[PDB]
Amino acid sequence: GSHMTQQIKLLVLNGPNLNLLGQREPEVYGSKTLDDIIKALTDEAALQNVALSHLQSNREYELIEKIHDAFEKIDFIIINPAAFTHTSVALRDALLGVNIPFIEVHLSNVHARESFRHHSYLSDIAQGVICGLGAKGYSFALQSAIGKLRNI
Amino acid sequence: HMTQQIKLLVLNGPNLNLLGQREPEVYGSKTLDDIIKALTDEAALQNVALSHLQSNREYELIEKIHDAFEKIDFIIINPAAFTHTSVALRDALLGVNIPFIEVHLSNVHARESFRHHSYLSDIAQGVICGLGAKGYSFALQSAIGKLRNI
Amino acid sequence: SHMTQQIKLLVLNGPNLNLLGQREPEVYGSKTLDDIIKALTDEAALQNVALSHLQSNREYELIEKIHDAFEKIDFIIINPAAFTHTSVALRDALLGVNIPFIEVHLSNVHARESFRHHSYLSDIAQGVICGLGAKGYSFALQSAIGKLRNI
Amino acid sequence: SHMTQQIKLLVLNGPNLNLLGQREPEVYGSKTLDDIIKALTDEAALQNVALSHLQSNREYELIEKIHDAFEKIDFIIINPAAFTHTSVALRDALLGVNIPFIEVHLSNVHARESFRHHSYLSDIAQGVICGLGAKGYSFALQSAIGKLRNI
Amino acid sequence: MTQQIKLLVLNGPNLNLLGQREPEVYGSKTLDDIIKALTDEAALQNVALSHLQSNREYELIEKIHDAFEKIDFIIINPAAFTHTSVALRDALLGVNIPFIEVHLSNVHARESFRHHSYLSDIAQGVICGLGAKGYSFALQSAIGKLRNI
Amino acid sequence: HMTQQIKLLVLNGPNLNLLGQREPEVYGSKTLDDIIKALTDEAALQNVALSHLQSNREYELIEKIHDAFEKIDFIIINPAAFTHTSVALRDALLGVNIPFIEVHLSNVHARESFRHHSYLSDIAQGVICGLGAKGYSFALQSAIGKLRNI
Amino acid sequence: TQQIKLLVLNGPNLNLLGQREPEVYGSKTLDDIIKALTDEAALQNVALSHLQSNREYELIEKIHDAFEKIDFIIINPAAFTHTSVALRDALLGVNIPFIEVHLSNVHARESFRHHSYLSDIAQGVICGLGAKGYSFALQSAIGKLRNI
Amino acid sequence: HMTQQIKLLVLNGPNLNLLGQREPEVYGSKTLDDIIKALTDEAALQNVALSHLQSNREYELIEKIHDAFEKIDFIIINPAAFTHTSVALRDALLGVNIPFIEVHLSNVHARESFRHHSYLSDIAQGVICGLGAKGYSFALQSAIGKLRNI
Amino acid sequence: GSHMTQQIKLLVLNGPNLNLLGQREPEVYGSKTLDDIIKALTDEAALQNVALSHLQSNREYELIEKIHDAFEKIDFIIINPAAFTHTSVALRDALLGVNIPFIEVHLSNVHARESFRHHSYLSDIAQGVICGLGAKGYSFALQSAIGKLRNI
Amino acid sequence: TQQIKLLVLNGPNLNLLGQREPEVYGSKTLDDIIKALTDEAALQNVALSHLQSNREYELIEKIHDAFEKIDFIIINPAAFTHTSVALRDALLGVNIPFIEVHLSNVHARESFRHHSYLSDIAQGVICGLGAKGYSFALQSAIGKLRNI
Amino acid sequence: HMTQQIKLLVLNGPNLNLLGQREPEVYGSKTLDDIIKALTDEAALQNVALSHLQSNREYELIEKIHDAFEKIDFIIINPAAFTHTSVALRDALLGVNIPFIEVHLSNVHARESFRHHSYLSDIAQGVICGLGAKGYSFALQSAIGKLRNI
Amino acid sequence: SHMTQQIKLLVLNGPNLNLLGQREPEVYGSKTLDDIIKALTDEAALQNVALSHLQSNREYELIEKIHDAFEKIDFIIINPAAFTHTSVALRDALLGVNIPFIEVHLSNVHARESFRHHSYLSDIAQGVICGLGAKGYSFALQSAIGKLRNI
Repeated sequence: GSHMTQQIKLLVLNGPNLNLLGQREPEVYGSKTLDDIIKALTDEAALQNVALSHLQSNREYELIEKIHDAFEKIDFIIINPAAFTHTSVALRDALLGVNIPFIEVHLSNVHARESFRHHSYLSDIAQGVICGLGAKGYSFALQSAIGKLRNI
Repeated sequence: HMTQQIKLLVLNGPNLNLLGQREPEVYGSKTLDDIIKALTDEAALQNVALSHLQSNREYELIEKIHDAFEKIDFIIINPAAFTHTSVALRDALLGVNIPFIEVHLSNVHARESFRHHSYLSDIAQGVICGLGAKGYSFALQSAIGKLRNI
Repeated sequence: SHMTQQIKLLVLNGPNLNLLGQREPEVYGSKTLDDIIKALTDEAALQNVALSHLQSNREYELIEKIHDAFEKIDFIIINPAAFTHTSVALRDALLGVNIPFIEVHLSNVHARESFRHHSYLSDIAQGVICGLGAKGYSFALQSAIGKLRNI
Repeated sequence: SHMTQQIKLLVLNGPNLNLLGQREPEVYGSKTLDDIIKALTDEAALQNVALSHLQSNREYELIEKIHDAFEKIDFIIINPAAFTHTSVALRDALLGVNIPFIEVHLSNVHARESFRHHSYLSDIAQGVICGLGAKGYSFALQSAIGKLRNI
Repeated sequence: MTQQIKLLVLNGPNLNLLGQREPEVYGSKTLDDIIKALTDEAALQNVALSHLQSNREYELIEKIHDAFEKIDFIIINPAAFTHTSVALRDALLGVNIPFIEVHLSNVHARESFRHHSYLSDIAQGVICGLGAKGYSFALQSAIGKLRNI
Repeated sequence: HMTQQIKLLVLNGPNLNLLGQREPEVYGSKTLDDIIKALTDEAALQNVALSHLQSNREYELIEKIHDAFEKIDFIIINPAAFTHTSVALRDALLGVNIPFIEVHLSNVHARESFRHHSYLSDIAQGVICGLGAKGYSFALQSAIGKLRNI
Repeated sequence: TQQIKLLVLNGPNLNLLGQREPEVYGSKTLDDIIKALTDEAALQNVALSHLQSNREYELIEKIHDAFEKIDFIIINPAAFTHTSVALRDALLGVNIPFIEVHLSNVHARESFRHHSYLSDIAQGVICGLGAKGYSFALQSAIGKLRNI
Repeated sequence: HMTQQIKLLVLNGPNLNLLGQREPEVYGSKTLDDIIKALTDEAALQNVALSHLQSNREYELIEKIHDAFEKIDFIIINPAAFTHTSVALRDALLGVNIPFIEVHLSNVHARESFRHHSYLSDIAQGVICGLGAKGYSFALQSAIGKLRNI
Repeated sequence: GSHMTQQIKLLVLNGPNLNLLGQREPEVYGSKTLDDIIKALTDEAALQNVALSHLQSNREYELIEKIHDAFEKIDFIIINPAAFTHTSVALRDALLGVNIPFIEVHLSNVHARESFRHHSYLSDIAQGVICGLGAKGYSFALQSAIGKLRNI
Repeated sequence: TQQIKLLVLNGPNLNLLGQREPEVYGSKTLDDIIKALTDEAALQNVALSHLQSNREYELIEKIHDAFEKIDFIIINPAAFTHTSVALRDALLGVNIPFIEVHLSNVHARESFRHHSYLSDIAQGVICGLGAKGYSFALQSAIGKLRNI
Repeated sequence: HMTQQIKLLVLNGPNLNLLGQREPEVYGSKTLDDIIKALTDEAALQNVALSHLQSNREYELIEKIHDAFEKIDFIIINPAAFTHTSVALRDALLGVNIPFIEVHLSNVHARESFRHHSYLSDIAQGVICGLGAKGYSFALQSAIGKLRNI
Repeated sequence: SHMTQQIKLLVLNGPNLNLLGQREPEVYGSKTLDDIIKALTDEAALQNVALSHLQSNREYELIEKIHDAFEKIDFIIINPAAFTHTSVALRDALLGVNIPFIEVHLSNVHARESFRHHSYLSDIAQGVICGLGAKGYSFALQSAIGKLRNI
């Protein structure tokens, strides 16, 4: 490593049911696992002097407690809250409480689904939102975080 | 390999011609011409021929979409204010059956409640907002992956 | 018993209707808007109706054509397409020139998304036809003739 | 001779339409429902359409006539009058027999009270005609012929 | 001397049950008792009162059609059809006879769906919650509206 | 054979003092004073002592209801515009627990949609609207029957 | 052991069950369902009566006639579920406990079908379980009346 | 006569552990353990192996549904309060593609308006409410008929 | 020190119908009058060098005019607007116009009653709101005012 | 005179009190508030127990465990005020009276914060009065239980 | 003067007596008395006799409107908070049938959503908001033009 | 005491306002928009205001004229007519050039259909005038002068 940049510490958070990625009818719904996505993203981040940490959980409390633990340690969050996007005021208040900028990512286009999925407790306080672009959305959020923090 | 050339059209709606003009020290210095020149160069390196129209005239955007029929493989559109108001743009994109991604420089969800409604988001392949000029580059990268299966 | 007075009728078509007959003709149909308007103009001519037509993707062209109709045109048939749901300016142009009109849609607007159930013209139209394809323009013409000649 | 296949068409009229032509004929109009249906039956006969008709104030009579149309009728023209806004039972009868239909209203429902802007039939109709008076039934007949003969 | 008024009273579904269930708790007066007393009150003022109660929407619609050019005024308690029947509204609009809407119970004190009437905006007026006497008040109102008294 | 005397209070809200004043040939000639004089005489024949207040002052109506506690048997109220706006009048009538009938001269359901809401109708014994001045007489007759069980 | 009298009421269009494209939409008729249900009821000393009608008034008048004769009602009001306050008021007026049954899942259909004028006053509601829903309602009624 | 064994999972949401505890003489005496013991015995007589989880922890219900994938034939679920709030449970049941019936002991339509909405009812095979504990037995009988075509 | 000892002037405002407290069916609804509550509260305030003034009125104008008269004289307001909570924009604009901090108090739990009572034209601009704790709510508002003004 | 057992429950994110920009947003931690409140309660023969959690299940299970042990609950559900029907049903299920407390004025924030699944079944609600709100709820509970 | 004299009534609602009092260096120094003195002088130059009432008492505004009947040609009203709440004021102005203009110092559309509703705007000849004290002068000029056909 | 700095003010008029003075002049009035703007330009000139004007039925011409006003125009008076209710693009043009504006309507928008009660400009306007006819432009001019010169 010969990095001239200040290191960024970035946390990726994944919400409920995303552990199932790649393991129902892979020929129909797609083959990539969450582990595959995060391994590729961690490698992409490391080339740009970004240290990437990750948690996926079906437990709302684990996501809230990981956000609390990020206070004064993490520079940026990428979050795919999955179903909790629509329901969790507690996650909104955790992110407001630690004051870390974040990007919201969804694999699927939330606006093309049921009307209840059009509402997010996070989108109005996110720096931005990516939906419908599949796993590449995490890479775009990483690229955006680097640009937003380094002013590039 | 050698890849098949992709023809991609970028459409920008009203007021985006003002980019880089107002309080440049506060709101930013990049013009739309700067963004599109850089995006055109990025596309050319990946065998994508990128065409562009920005207009304050809804009819110019509709007619450009009509002209894309059987010629263009993918659209990137930032409809700006027309996102919230133009059923005619929705029906133009449905009429020519070209896949598209919707891009906004600013986070539409962080602004007035009327900006939370889009006539395009439910038929878009995807939507990017709040990531500034880089959002066009992300949409380009997404389109290439969607068309080449990469 | 007497020869009829000529009716001057204007047909206005809104955005995207220029695409009729182009996309997947084997699936969605082969008739172009030019084919529809040629047939309609011939039907009108046999009943002493002089039929004029404009299709445009430019809202201003439709507004200006309505302004130009003042004291010249007896009746309007309008398919505003997407502008049905969005254009107060077209409503106000039609109110401003005081010409009776019928609203026509090729497709059934009530069978589509909920935003298409609202029209800024339907409450001030003499009536509305939807879902009957190109024949809807012929029905509007027949209605206009009956409304003006009391037949 | 007729070289066409005969079409069997049923016209259904809902409540209060029996009053047509009765109240202040000099003000509101003189044509009765019987006059409208006699003229429509003659028009249909010229195009090898056999037209049957029921008007009723009884929701059950309309439902049972729809049930009886199964595998006998090719097309329905219905003016449900007030039942347009209230009858899920009529919607489910028409869904149950799977015969295509056109909805007709004499008056422009969009120009009246807001409760009249909702129909339990318009989203499943082939199309809807409103505000064109008695001629709306003729237009629906012409549409049915075109839809069934692909003309 | 007065000119005779012809008045029709229409009663909607379920009002035939009045006086039947737990009479010691919910009340003992039948609809037949109410209409006999109202007919006698009408007769004293040279009003010929006719009546139909039905559970059949079509019987009410057809009775309204039959009233055209025969009946001067209608008193109607549409019961549940108040909230649901556009057909009854259109029957009364179609024959153009003035009417008063009557409810025995206070419709505003019950479920929210009962707050909406398809008749109240075109009625001459509305009485609710005053029990059987509401029909007598509607009769007195009709006589005043027609005789200017 | 004497009845027990009933004490009944009639309350009239704002603007009802204008009755009979504007275009009498078009809108009608009877004043509120005419209506209340006739109603007081009707009540007196049935051993009802009828008291009356009309006011444009919400506080005068509220204070008159407070003063009715343990003195008045029944209230007839036409709150006029306050029907739609005054929770304070609802809470005064709930506070003194005297039964009341709500009366309107005009049909409130035939006017603007905001007039369809009453802060009193759900707690009234009943409601009369659209029957003109006779509505107060009907409310009086109902009160007498409700109190005397006739 | 003490006989129960139970009335099953079926609303409009349910006479079409089993008629249209039987290979696609199913073969069982309403008559088949009611014959089987009547036999199931008879084994438990329940006398089961039935009316299906497209006529709202026939359903209302059958409920009126049930007063002081019928112990329990099973009702599938079909389209009238969403529209008939008169049926609600008939069932409130005769004070007989009832269960609401739908063959299809009303919550999986158009949003107007999510509203019932009966569900809040029913003892309970069954939907989406096909013809077996009437048998479950019968078993529930027997348990509710015999305290079993 | 031979049947293939069915594996059925019953899921119970929050607060249902309280059943039978408060004022048994007033609210009823049966515990959730009593209901599940009886239901497990009923299932065993029809060659159904019935497994059960009740939890106040949303994650335990989600993880149990994930674990059911390719192992369980049918789910009976009473999500209790989570019926009205949990999109995550809806998405778990969509993700594992096992047919399910929704059961409530009480009539949800007779209670507050917020209880009228379910995140599960539109994707359930069917819904039973208001029939008390017997609703689980009806859901079991329905599941057997739906899987064995009887 | 001295800042802890300076006299506070506090105004209590009570809206319509609160003059009825203690009058109707005292065995059922309770016996305490508004005069009883205000006498006890005035004595509680006097022990902490708080001069407590009171107006109850059924007249909206009297409450508005009392608020106007409070300008530059009164340090804090405790208000129970009763029915006016739900209806009076004029009271909101009087309190905004004189810029005196206030607490909103209700004896009964407004959230347990009709849905129209769930809206207040004052709650969003109040320092805070107390409901459902009966007459003690006025004492809590007094204690809060003293803490807010004396920084204790 | 008879000892009262009172439980204080605090919902998610309240562990952050006093941490972020203490010079701007305030310095008092939840531990400071609860230590002072426990001492206040002890002077009046109230045994005060406390749980703060980010875990909805821990709050629900603590309410279940309060049945027939606890006389009164003071709860600040924080974000769960607006979302948790499960907490409402736990408190209804154990039938212990409670007061709802918020440090901040919920009515001064976003419109979604104006709705509480607890306020209509609480004995009362305090908001916007900072840490003193817990002390007022304690004073109210003592008065309500001792008839003082 | 060659013109017919116009009699105009200016009505000001609650809290407008506070104009000029709080933080004059920040919010402005002009009192309502200053505004009305200047407006009265402007009116007198055009043969307009101006009467004025400001009140925090709804009844005083209602009674002043009643007293205007057949005496006043035009009303200018700033109802302040009563714009949003008073049906009684609407019904007073309908009852006396004098044309009026509604004036607000501040832009009501830029404030809370409850201020976007007026019980007077739909029956006013016109509305002025956000132009400060000059709005009363514009309403006076409009009234003169509307009555004199100039 | 000091001579005033010249103000540059732009007046923008939306669709259909070109019809002013044309339809039923005996009923709706005889004044044309050209008459109104000539009088307003003269009024402005006496107070050292240079007044420029555009009326258009073309939304793009209004947007482009707003863009051209950047760093040249001190204040805008706009009557967007039907575009008041529909054009987010005009809102974003005015926000993008940061010029203060007043919204004017000849008619009382609050006395018409309920859709006219919503404006995409009123919340960001310095103020709004409606229902005062052509004099509303003069009042907006007087307000702009006071707002810019602190008079």
